[PDB]
Amino acid sequence: TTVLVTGGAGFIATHTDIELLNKGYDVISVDNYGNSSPVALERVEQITGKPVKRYDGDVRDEALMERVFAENNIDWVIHFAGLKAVGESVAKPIEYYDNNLYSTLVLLKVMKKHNVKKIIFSSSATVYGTPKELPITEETPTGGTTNPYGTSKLFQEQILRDVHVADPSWTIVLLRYFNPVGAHESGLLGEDPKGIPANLTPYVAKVAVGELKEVQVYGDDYDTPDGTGVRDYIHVVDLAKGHVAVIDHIDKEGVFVYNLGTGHGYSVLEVIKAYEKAAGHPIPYAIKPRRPGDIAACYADASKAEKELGWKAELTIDDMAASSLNWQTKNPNGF
Amino acid sequence: TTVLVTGGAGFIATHTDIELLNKGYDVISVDNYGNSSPVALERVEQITGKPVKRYDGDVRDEALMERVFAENNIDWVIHFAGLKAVGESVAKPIEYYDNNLYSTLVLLKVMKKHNVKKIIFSSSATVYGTPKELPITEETPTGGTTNPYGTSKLFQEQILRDVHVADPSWTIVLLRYFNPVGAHESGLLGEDPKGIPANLTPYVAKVAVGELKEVQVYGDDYDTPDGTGVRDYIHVVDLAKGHVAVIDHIDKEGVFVYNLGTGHGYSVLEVIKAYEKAAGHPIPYAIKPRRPGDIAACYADASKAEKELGWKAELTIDDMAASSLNWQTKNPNGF
Ligand SMILES: NC(=O)c1ccc[n+]([C@@H]2O[C@H](COP(=O)([O-])OP(=O)(O)OC[C@H]3O[C@@H](n4cnc5c(N)ncnc54)[C@H](O)[C@@H]3O)[C@@H](O)[C@H]2O)c1
Ligand SMILES: NC(=O)c1ccc[n+]([C@@H]2O[C@H](COP(=O)([O-])OP(=O)(O)OC[C@H]3O[C@@H](n4cnc5c(N)ncnc54)[C@H](O)[C@@H]3O)[C@@H](O)[C@H]2O)c1
Ligand SMILES: O=c1ccn([C@@H]2O[C@H](COP(=O)(O)OP(=O)(O)O)[C@@H](O)[C@H]2O)c(=O)[nH]1
Ligand SMILES: O=c1ccn([C@@H]2O[C@H](COP(=O)(O)OP(=O)(O)O)[C@@H](O)[C@H]2O)c(=O)[nH]1
Ligand SMILES: [Mg+2]
Ligand SMILES: [Mg+2]
Repeated sequence: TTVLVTGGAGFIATHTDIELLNKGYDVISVDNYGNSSPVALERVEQITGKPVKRYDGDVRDEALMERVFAENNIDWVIHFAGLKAVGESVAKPIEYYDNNLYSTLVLLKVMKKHNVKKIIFSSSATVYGTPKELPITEETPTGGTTNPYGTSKLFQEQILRDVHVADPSWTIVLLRYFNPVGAHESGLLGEDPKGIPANLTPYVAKVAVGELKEVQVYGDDYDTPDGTGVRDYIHVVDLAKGHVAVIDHIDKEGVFVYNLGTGHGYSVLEVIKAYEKAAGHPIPYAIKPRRPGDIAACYADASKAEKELGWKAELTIDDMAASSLNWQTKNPNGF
Repeated sequence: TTVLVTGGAGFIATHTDIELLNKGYDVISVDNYGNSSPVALERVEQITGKPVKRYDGDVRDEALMERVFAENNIDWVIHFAGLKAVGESVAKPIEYYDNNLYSTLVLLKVMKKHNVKKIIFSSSATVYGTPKELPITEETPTGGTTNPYGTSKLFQEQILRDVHVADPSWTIVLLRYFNPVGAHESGLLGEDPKGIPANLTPYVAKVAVGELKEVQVYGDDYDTPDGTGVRDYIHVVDLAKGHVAVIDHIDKEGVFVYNLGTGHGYSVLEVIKAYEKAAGHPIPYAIKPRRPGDIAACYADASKAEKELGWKAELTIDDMAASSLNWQTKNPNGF
């Protein structure tokens, strides 16, 4: 069973690549290294002892994607490729819509052309906007998205649903990730974006090891216990295993939706505290204005994935922080 | 004042081109002739005595669109280019999403690059799905779209809104057209799609003049007085004038939404009857199954456009049918 992983050098992909390779799947990566290093795929190979067939380029490049499908016999696709920062998306809507919508459209056109009809799409808790209920289930209504990133994910989910209307032999799996954090236990692979990290924990990790000065906490006036945002942090290794569970267990046509989270919500300040516990020292932080597009609180009821896929995310916030710091300590400038 | 009209050779565009040129605007067309003839632009020039600067190609072709903006000083863009059949869209979602979303994205990227920040977008009553209330106003909630065409229009409206969030110096005008019908009074220009017409009235016109055999009426079990679909038919010349009214009256930043309709709803059978009155003979029709994606009834309250733009569509269903038949009689195979 051969899996094409778009955005295959990124944070969640490389963890997923490991878990697929350890289960005996063959993995192919396409990535443009906009937010990742090719060295990450060398580290996947080192950890697993297994190859990742590497393609370098853009998923919007039809000729490149044609080559990928012509040269390989692909069973499944996991589509991670995308731009993913809520705040940046508000400032750069056309960059987000172009990259995110058109990568998906070029991919689907090539998949259809080759009769490859099994996809896992990397969706997001942001599709729920301001959550109609907490904890969020797969029955919680979607919409009211607050930012072009989240909007783009909901748009893509609808595109994919309409592919299955038009050709119900597809298997579409919409995985709504909450907030993945942490690093492979080896410390040889972890989160390493380009530029200043946009997500909270890679930033916090870098402040903890002295590579950045101060955690910027975006807003303390949300309707939450301490006023900072609340999120369902999930260990990236657990999230990676969730993808393997889909491919192990779903071998029929249909549209399948899962929330992938822990059901444990932590505030920004609580995250910092977990890191301070892992580091054994204070981690400087400052209260800053709200970041556009952020909502107050979102966390998952992941019952459905446990029943249907046999999967549960049980690594803890301390496992997340410790594994993150292990990676960052051993690799302070990343790859 | 120079107006770029994408899809500039199509049905509504060519009527609009006339009305702009008669008011002293300069017009530039980009079209790929997927659903139109270049001869239509010759007929615009003949009627007006004025030139249309013609570009042949795809709005998704960034190099072509760069040439258009580099070679011309554009004030306004009217973005008509799109695929527009509700039923076809259900069968061909990726064709629709690619053409419709990516044309809009390439256009916006080039417009931003050249600081051209005034757009009229061709939107649709389909964005309201099954209407929450009748008649529909601009306060009627959008969503619940039933088909990828309508979905694509609502998606594009959101993209455009997010452009204005990111750069509020834009002028975004979202015109939700109802159902345009008819032809310029000269009979030298009218609706001439490629292949079998997808819209009701060009099909009916062709049956009336003996070029098609039988009107296919899609469904007679809707919750309407006679069971067939009900729509707000608007004369294409009135609709064209509505575009000129926008450009004449809006010269400030912001997002402006208008429903463009008559407020008069007619069933499919009523449309056929108007054509039979115009033709002086029965026009054969058969009841067929529902077309996927169609809803029962939609018609507009266009108060807001009358107040804000000074515009009202008062040509009647008989004006529509007569002008259509005048065109089709004089041009039975179109252009
Ligand atoms: N908190 C999270 O990290 C989170 C939560 C929900 C969903 N997601 C989604 O999961 C996916 C992966 O997230 P991640 O944290 O691993 O981010 P990431 O930035 O590390 O991974 C994405 C990868 O895609 C690549 N890429 C982006 N656009 C591309 C294109 N057009 N062609 C080829 N390569 C492209 C990037 O270079 C990067 O390696 C994204 O779609 C993201 O929106 C992430
Ligand atoms: N009832 C209606 O006709 C109606 C109602 C609401 C909205 N609209 C919208 O108004 C617009 C015009 O409708 P119309 O009836 O004139 O249809 P049309 O098919 O006659 O006009 C559209 C034109 O766009 C061109 N085109 C399409 N994709 C293109 C691309 N990628 N690059 C360049 N050219 C392209 C076609 O060749 C055609 O000439 C469409 O966006 C449509 O969705 C139509
Ligand atoms: O540098 C940062 C990045 C994020 N956050 C906050 O931390 C949480 C998680 O944000 P992130 O960008 O990691 O993920 P998101 O929840 O937007 O997908 C949110 O409440 C953000 O407001 C923060 O305070 N500082
Ligand atoms: O050949 C046709 C085309 C359309 N219709 C019906 O006529 C109305 C207008 O359809 P059209 O495709 O012209 O426009 P739409 O309302 O979908 O934008 C709808 O109720 C359709 O079900 C029909 O019965 N026969
Ligand atoms: Mg091939
Ligand atoms: Mg230029």
